[PDB]
Amino acid sequence: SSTHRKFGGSGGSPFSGSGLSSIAVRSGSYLDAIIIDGVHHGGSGGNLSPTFTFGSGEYISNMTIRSGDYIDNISFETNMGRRFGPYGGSGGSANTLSNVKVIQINGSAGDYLDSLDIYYEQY
Ligand SMILES: OC[C@H]1O[C@H](OC[C@H]2O[C@H](OC[C@H]3O[C@H](O)[C@@H](O)[C@@H](O[C@H]4O[C@H](CO)[C@@H](O)[C@H](O)[C@@H]4O[C@H]4O[C@H](CO)[C@@H](O)[C@H](O)[C@@H]4O[C@H]4O[C@H](CO)[C@@H](O)[C@H](O)[C@@H]4O)[C@@H]3O)[C@@H](O)[C@@H](O[C@H]3O[C@H](CO)[C@@H](O)[C@H](O)[C@@H]3O[C@H]3O[C@H](CO)[C@@H](O)[C@H](O)[C@@H]3O)[C@@H]2O)[C@@H](O)[C@@H](O)[C@@H]1O
Repeated sequence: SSTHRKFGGSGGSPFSGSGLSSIAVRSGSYLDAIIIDGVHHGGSGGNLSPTFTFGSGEYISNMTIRSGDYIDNISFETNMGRRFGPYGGSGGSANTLSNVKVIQINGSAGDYLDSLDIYYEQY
C-alpha cells in the first residue's frame, strides 16, 4: 500500500512525473520548476540546480517541502544518505515526509511550481 500528500497552492497545469531517475530544479525565491527525468515542469526564472541522479536501489527516504501559494523550497535525503538541496527560498511553511519511499512526484506548474503531489510508502 501507499499514500500521497499535496503541498502548495491551487494554480498551474497538472503534470505527472514519469519516473524517479533524476531530479533538478530551477529556483530563486521560489521553486520556478522541477525537472523530473529531464522533463521540465514550470517556468524559466530562477537558476538551475545540479541534477541529482538516483543510483541503483536509491530512493527518496526523507523530503521537506516549504510551501504557501507556491512551492518555496525542496530538500530531500535518500536511503543512501545523499542529499539534494535545500533549493528555493525561506518563505512558506515547512512540511516533511519522514521515513518514506517516494514512488512518484506529480504536481502543478505554470510560471512557478505551484504544488506538488507526492506518492510514497510510509514506513
Ligand atoms: O518567472 C517566469 C516569469 O517571471 C516573471 O515574473 C512575473 C510573474 O509575475 C507576475 O507574478 C509575480 C507576482 O506578481 C504579484 O506581486 C503577485 O501577483 C504575486 O503573487 C502573490 O501575491 C498575490 C497577491 O496577493 C497572490 O494572489 C499570489 O498567490 C502570491 O501570493 C503569495 O506571495 C505574496 C507575496 O509574498 C504574499 O503576500 C502572499 O501572502 C502569498 O504568500 C504565500 O505564498 C508564498 C509562496 O508560496 C510564501 O512565500 C508566503 O510565505 C505565503 O505562504 C506574483 O507572484 C505574474 O505575471 C505571473 O503570471 C501569472 O499570472 C498571470 C496573470 O494571471 C498569468 O497570465 C500567468 O500565466 C501566470 O499564471 C501562471 O503561473 C502561475 C504560477 O505558476 C500559476 O499559478 C497560474 O495558474 C498560471 O499557470 C508571473 O509568472 C516575468 O519576468 C515573466 O516574464 C516570466 O515569464
